[PDB]
Amino acid sequence: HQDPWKLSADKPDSNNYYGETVANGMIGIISSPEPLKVKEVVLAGTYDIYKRGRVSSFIPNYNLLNMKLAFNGESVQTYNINNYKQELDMRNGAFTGSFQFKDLATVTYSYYALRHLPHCIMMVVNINTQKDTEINVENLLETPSSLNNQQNYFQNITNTHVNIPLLTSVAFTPTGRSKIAVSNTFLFDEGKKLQPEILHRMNDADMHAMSFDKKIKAGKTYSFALIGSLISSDHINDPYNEAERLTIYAALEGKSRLLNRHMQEWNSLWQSDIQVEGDPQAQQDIRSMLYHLYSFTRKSTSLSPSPMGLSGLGYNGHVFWDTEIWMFPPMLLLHPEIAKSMIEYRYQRLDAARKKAAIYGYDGAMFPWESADSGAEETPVNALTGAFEHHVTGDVAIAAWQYYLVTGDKEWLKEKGWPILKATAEFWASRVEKNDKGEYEIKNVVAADEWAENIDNNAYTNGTAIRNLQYASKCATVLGVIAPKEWTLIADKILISKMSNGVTREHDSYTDQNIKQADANLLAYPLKLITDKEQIERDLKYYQTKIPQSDTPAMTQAIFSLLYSRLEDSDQAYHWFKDAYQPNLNPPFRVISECKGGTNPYFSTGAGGVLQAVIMGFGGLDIDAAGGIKQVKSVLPKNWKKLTITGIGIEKKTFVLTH
Amino acid sequence: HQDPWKLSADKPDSNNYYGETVANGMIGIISSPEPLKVKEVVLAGTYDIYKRGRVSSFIPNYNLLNMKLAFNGESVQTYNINNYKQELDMRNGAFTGSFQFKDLATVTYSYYALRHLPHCIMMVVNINTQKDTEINVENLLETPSSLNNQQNYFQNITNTHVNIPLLTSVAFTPTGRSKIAVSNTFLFDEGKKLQPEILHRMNDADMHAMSFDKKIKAGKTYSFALIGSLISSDHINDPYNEAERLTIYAALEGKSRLLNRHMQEWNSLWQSDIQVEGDPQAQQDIRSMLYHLYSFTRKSTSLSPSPMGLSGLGYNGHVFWDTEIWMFPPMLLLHPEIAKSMIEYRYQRLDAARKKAAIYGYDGAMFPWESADSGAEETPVNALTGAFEHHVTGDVAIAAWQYYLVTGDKEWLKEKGWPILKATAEFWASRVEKNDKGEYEIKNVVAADEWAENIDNNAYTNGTAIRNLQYASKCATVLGVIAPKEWTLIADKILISKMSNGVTREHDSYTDQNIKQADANLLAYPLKLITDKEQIERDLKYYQTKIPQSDTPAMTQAIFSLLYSRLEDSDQAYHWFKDAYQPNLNPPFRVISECKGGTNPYFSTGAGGVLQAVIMGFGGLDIDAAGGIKQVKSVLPKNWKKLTITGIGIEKKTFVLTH
Ligand SMILES: OC[C@H]1O[C@H](OC[C@H]2O[C@@H](O)[C@H](O)[C@@H](O)[C@@H]2O)[C@H](O)[C@@H](O)[C@@H]1O
Ligand SMILES: OC[C@H]1O[C@H](OC[C@H]2O[C@@H](O)[C@H](O)[C@@H](O)[C@@H]2O)[C@H](O)[C@@H](O)[C@@H]1O
Repeated sequence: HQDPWKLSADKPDSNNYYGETVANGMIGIISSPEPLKVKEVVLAGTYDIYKRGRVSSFIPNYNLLNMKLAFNGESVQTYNINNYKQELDMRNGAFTGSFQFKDLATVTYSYYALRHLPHCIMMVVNINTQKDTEINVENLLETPSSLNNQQNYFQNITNTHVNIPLLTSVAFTPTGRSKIAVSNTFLFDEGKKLQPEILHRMNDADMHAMSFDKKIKAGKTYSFALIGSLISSDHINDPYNEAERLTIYAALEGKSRLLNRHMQEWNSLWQSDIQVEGDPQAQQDIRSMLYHLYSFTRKSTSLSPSPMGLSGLGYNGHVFWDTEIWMFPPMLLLHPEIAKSMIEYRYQRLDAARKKAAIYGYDGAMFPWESADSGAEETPVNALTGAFEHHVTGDVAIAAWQYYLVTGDKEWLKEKGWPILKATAEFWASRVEKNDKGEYEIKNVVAADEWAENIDNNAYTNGTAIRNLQYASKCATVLGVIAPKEWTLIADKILISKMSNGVTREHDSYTDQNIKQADANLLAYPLKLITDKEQIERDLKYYQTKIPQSDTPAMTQAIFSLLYSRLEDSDQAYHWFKDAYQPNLNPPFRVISECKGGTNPYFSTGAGGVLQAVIMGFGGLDIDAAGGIKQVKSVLPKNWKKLTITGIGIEKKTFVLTH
Repeated sequence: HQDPWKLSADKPDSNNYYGETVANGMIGIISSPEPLKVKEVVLAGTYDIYKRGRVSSFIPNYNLLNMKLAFNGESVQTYNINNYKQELDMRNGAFTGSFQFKDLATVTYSYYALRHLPHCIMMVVNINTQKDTEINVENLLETPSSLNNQQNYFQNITNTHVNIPLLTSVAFTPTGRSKIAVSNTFLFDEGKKLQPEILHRMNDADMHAMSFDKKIKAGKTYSFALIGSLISSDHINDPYNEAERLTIYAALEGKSRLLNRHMQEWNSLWQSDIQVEGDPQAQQDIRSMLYHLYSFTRKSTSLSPSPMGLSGLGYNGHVFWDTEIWMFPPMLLLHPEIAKSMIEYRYQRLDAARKKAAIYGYDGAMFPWESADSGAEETPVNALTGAFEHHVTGDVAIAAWQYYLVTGDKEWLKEKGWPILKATAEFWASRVEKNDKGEYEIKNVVAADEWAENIDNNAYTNGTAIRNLQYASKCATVLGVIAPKEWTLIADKILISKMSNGVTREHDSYTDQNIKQADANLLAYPLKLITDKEQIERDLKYYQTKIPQSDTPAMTQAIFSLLYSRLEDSDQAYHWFKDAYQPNLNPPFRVISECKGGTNPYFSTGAGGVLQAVIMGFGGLDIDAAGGIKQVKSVLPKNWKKLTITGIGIEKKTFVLTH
């Protein structure tokens, strides 16, 4: 079960099953233990009021691939199939199931979120017969209870060469904010005269279906595909006509062309890769972490991943600093154009951040704790993070500057980076208060350690303000512009304190409390305000005892690991690398939950930090404060014989580490 | 677990659990295996387009009892309770759960669909603690995905003596056809000054909650109740205000008064009962059947039960001949005022039946195959029973005449019976076709055996037409009005044909096909057109093996039982009695599914049938064609020592049978 490219499950157990996702950064499809079904489908960029939090959310969408298959009268179910297996090929995001039906046929089905066509999905079904049999195939378009005012359509698009049957639905998100259209068709190899007639049934208020029968003789293979397109008014003004147009298009491109395009784009993604010799389980795990970040992001866009990417409704689909600090750094090293999309998401919401700042009495741009379509604040109001966790504004500025450092694109710095850095720094200049002693303070925040609420001088928050003001000043110099001299004066006197045991104090009320996740330790990495190895070690040893086993998210141990690799302590780095995700795993695909023993995968934020422990920690790779990627001292786990990181930085460098 | 009054389950197993229902003929609440939750709630009379069949349906409603209980911050879960038991007390429809929380406290909760107040529910909670502790109690009002455009309110109703905190939700059925209001409050014993402060949270789009803490001292019992009122625009013009009014009212009546009234009404229902000696399983099973009918009906109304009563969304809540022929006859004998509501339902829908006949080119009234709010046809269009299964009209007439036979109420005959009998006979007079031989045919129907579709001269349909015409004529005689002599001429010449072996032919195309359910046999009972014992017997011998084991509903073997009891064949009567329901049971409460090994309880139609096998078969009780209840020869199961039937007919007779 440790193939380095594939995740395998024999005989799915529906009582203990967490499905895996295929996605193209726009549509995610989460697997079902049941054959020829999907559990959930999510469309990026489509938000409406729905359940959790009383604020916008991703919306469960059409399970557009759901199919029912019958042989010689008899419905294929979990209960009457044998040798059933599922597999995720991470090389191309193919999810495959396969089974035997009695004495009649082997069935294999593979589905894909087509990597070049953001709104298109394809399933390919192969029937190999051991006896003569007749199949009945049905594709169902059930309108999920999250949508309303559905309409169920069917038509034939024809010319002399083709008969393309379209099963279409149109419906609305709960408040009517977004109109969703889905349109499906079957592709056959045999051509218009010989293809099965397609029947259409509309027997329920919330479900219609298209269906056909086909006689297959013993010893033959019969194939067909299902193509579906899924789009909304958030993506295009006329989703109904756009859905049908895209499914027509894809049908006339055909399976072969579509898959070849899919494959070419996946191949390009895997040109940046991490290879580990001597530890197959690590190898597979790290490939799964890469796979998920590649599936949940998309070059050449303004999309940014939620903490759970497209694996479901985790955190409502909202964007957090989980992007900037956790998922963004490994992507920026491996595929900068992905990082470009993530920061583009913020650039386009700068005006919304300006608006927040004005509503809360500050200058500049105040990015929201949680962000969705507009870029306004979308945190549930019962969570004090929304009003008071303010580091996110500095987190956005850090990643913007980092983009510049790694790409050296001064054209992007002038047009997009500087507007961000300038406005965020104007926010911090307005956010601080000078005291009698000439120090600057930032009072009344929720810490990165979110258990500490309405406290003063949070170490991490204070550190991001310092960085934000310093990077905006560095950027003004790059661009030949005059920065407010106040920005450096402030950065230099923002308070960061130590306790009497010589440990960095997390906040002004901090003595010895348990903490939710890493905060003071983040000044060592990523912020690198603390670079004295003794201080790093003092702070590690103190805080590593303060994280409880329960209810603490995977935004911690990866950092411990990373700093221990930078201090060249192999055993401890490897201990914290495993502890970061292994306690969080869900069967049968080793997906990652947010917290230890949790049941809410897939926490791509978690994957993002572990990838940093691997690349920046074991690989010793580092964004150089002066430009590009450098390599610092590192160690490997004892049992890893070789680590190979490919496609790094704009020179696409390969790094090989050994003992 | 064979208490004759109580159904009981130890340690509910959620992987194999079919909940039991409490109901007052208006609201039904179906149990959850989870402590202090309910699975589903259904309000009678509220219909909208929703899922199955693309036609009107009962809607899942607010799970208004749902409660969360914590002890010093620790919520109750499966893994921290023990000695968890559930019980349904059939004497008063009380559903009770009980459990122990760790070794700290014991908890019981009993809930009720209050019998006298159709729109009000009550749950009483009792907590006995060993040590000092603090409880947190939350009542959650989650808007189900079946409803839309919800609003979540909370307010305090006060005077010098009380503070009634109301948690209210108002929402709409899928098309906006019905507006639903729910309003809950907590009742305390301790009085306004000492009662807990109630907090309100609205943290989700689709859920709000009211909560309180309370300190309980070591060795003391703390008791509180939750009252809920659930009502719609189908029942009142202003449900929002009526729901709050009703809960205020119930709150100031108080628990004690509310339960006393409930008990009195249940006590009356059980004045008609069936007692079996020598077979405890039978006794419990039969009580369960009576309980479900009593719970799923209501005297002094125009309500009629669906095939699944208020147990869920079975057959979309629609009314079928399952009332008139299956549920109605035991209710007529035991509690005629329940039968009076069932036929009232048809009386107030006579104009819609006249409209149906006109639209399908017939005279008089043509009752729909499936009925709901208006009395128009509600059968899903994909089912040819809607257009072609016409015997329903004669089934309505039969029940209307029986009502008169049993009660002797000639004032009702004039006002309500005769309108029905006259219009329904006018239908049949227009529905027959005379042939060259002077016989009357009824062509192109779906048979009671619904596997026979678009066939001629169905036995059961033809018999219901004869009976309809005869009984209309007799009604005319009683009332002194002139009936068409054609009714009698047509009745006496409607075709009922024999095969060469002398067996009643099901329809003109019938030879030896398997059949879905009893049809020719129904001519013996209930119609009594076949009285000759050798004919009854030859029809039984031919047809009894024609019903397959699978996918055949519980509308067959109860009739075989009854007929064998009338033929004085104890072994066969008892064989069919058990076969009618025991292969259809689901755990842990022995609820009845529609079919053998099915999974869609509670099929109240199948219970009605069995209750006829017991009352009319084993008890020998019969509606006398001349008026009243008579008794014919019968036999008991060998192992039954005594069968006692109480509350029969308008004189409330007790029948006792022994070997
Ligand atoms: O989506 C809202 C909010 O959810 C998570 O936080 C909930 C509360 O958790 C506690 O740990 C913390 O003490 C509070 O400050 C939080 O409101 C999430 O961690 C948070 O980032 C989200 O905004
Ligand atoms: O509510 C619709 C319909 O449901 C059930 O019938 C479905 C089909 O069942 C077959 O067995 C039969 O041959 C057909 O005539 C039916 O349409 C139900 O039995 C029926 O009464 C309902 O009207």
